[PDB]
Amino acid sequence: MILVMKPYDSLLFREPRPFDVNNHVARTILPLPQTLAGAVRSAIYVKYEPEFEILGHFFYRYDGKFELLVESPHDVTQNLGLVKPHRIDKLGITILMDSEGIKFRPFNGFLKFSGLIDYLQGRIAEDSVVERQKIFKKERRVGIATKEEHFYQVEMLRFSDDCGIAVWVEDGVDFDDEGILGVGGERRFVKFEKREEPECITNLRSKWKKIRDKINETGRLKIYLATPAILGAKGYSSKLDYDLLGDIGIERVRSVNFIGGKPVIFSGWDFVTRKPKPTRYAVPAGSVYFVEFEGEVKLDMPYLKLGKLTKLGYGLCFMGVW
RNA sequence: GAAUGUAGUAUGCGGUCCUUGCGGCUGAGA
Repeated sequence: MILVMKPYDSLLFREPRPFDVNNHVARTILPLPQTLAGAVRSAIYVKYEPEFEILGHFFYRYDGKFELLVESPHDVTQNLGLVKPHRIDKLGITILMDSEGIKFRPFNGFLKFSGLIDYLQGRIAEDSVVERQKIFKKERRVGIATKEEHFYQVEMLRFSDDCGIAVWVEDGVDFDDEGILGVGGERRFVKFEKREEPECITNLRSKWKKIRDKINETGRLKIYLATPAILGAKGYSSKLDYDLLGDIGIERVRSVNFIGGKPVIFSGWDFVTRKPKPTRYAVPAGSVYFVEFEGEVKLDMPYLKLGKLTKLGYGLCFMGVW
């Protein structure tokens, strides 16, 4: 069940840097899955790692047709060209290839679920991508408030009038449909709504077998991070543990190639102990893992949960071919 | 996660300079 959350006003999600009296400038980051997970936990508690699992969260735009927007993959150049890693046996090294030069800049933006059903194959259309400005803007409120120095700057997320945030929740765990809850930093709220699972999901769910068998026959698999994941075993590391892919039935891995941005540093407030939660590092959303697996994948779903805190919404990954 | 105040679009500036109410007409006809 999707959870549409249309913001009445702008939203600010606190970055880890403190802001009480000294660091008056308070920037914003993209909504971490923990914040939305806590908001949904409050919502279900009012209606009646949590016992229920949140698959993840994606942006959406409602202009006649209702479509969910997924973070732009790191596998797409700014010229809408895919990047594929091919290995050079002569030099013994593997490089990422865009067929137009060894250097490229990832395309910042989004990718609709129609894009997802076509991007997993290995091609991307033009209409499948949306720029960042079409969804949200960085609205910075200034001079909000012996108070001569209390004037502090705040940057918020100014979503477009037809754009909001949708949270993906597994079937069941039903609760209140229409209502309002607070999300973010400085006290703001959204007008959330409960909507049946979109036809895009079933479009990608039904066509999962084709991509799955293509991956199985070609011996190549790509894993796309829809939401950030904490893949460390003891600490926090970006290296993909080979046992992690052993759950889906990978007998052996030949080579693993991963491209991603700077890690996201975050923490939380432990309401039970009234102390901040341990700091964590997660691989940024939109990163893709290129693996050369031996064997086959027996996963019945086109997605899997990787890492810890997967119930919140972390580690939403899609299996794709390259 | 919670947690303005003070402030005159004012200061100075001449609707002035150059232009003939002129031109033509019998207080006359028997």
